[PDB]
Amino acid sequence: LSVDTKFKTEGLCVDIPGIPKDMTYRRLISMMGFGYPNMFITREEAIRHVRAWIGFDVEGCPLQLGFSTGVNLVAVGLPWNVVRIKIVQMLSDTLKNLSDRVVFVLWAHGFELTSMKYFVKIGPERTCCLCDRRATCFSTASDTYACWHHSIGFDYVYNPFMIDVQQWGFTGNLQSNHDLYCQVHGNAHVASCDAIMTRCLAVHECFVKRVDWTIEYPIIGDELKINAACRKVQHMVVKAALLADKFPVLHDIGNPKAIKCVPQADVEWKFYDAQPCSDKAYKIEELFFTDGVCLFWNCNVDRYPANSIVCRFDTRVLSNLNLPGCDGGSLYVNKHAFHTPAFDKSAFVNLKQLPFFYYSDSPCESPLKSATCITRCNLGGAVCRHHANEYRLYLDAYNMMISAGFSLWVYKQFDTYNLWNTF
Ligand SMILES: O=C(NCc1nc(C2CC2)cs1)c1cc(CNCC2CC2)[nH]n1
Ligand SMILES: [Zn+2]
Ligand SMILES: [Zn+2]
Ligand SMILES: [Zn+2]
Repeated sequence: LSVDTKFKTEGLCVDIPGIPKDMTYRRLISMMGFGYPNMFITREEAIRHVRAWIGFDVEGCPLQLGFSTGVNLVAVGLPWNVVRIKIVQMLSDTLKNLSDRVVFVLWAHGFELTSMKYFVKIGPERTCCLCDRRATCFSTASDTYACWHHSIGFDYVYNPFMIDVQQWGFTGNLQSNHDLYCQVHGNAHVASCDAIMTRCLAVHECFVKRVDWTIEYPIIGDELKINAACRKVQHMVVKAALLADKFPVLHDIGNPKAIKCVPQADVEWKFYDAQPCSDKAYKIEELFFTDGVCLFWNCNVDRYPANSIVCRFDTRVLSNLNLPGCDGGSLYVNKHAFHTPAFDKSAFVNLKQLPFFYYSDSPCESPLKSATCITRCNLGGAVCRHHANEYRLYLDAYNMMISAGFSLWVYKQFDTYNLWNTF
């Protein structure tokens, strides 16, 4: 983002009367008092760094500093020299396991930008004094720099980034634009409410209305183990449903790039294309199947049919992979960014929770007691060691997937008792 790019200033002219209409980022940054070519960034760079987004609003009358973490600080009610210490602590704790930077998302009216100099220092890109991550904070006590992990006691935010949502060409104020898409965040006339709304609207614009599944996001947690667990569980559960109930046809509704998850199964496999719905859940009436079984693997519909196998992401889950989203939805970032419509328990009324089970027909070849280890093994009274090992690996994956937020549902007649006679 060129510092010579033009910045529209109408939003700022109520806090800053007489501000020039003709303004560049270069001159704004100067007016604000200030590897790092611009404090501001493009919508594209911002999207690549969605994990760093912290909505931010400042409201005057002595100022109130609201952030999308729900926090409201008053700077005078306490002086700035303590308020900046709290800001560093809050952002470091919020972001250390998410991103290597902060990106302040704004609906800029002026106070938020003029307040920055009181808690931000800028300069050349640097590295942490105690590790190799880029520096995000600075301390004036020790003249040293630190990342989010090592910033305890540090008092200034260092080389923050920011983006003003009002530059994207909106009509009317923040609430009137946010409420067009979202009924979950209110307008309680505290600064944090605006900050939360600002981020929500930004997420809606970049991930609900606009979608880019080509953007990749760095590994920050159990991504790989989780995705592997999901493939393992998917194969297990679908294979067992075909054996227990012997459906003649399976209707695989969802990703157009889907491959048969149980390739050796007898059934007639029919695919139906539906991209991840990022806004509202698909209506099963538009999508549509009563023959056999329907596989909705992360295909969010509003009411699943009774003859389904379903894996559905639970947006309420607290994890580093799952960011708060728009209108109760969540932004699940695991390699790619998937805004997900809000979890709705009623979608599953025709189904039941799927119980844990492990099923294997593999030879017993290389002490576990479990009623859910479904193997010739246990049928004959004593689980062999190989199936004990596999059982404990599968449980681990299964638990990994559930705790990552996924939930599993199945048709009501599913009964693992029917699998024992496949031995
Ligand atoms: O009164 C708001 N904060 C509370 C505040 N305490 C202070 C003093 C330090 C104690 C200053 S301000 C507030 C007002 C809004 C309005 N946002 C939407 C605009 C109206 C279209 N947001 N927060
Ligand atoms: Zn560090
Ligand atoms: Zn919202
Ligand atoms: Zn065995």
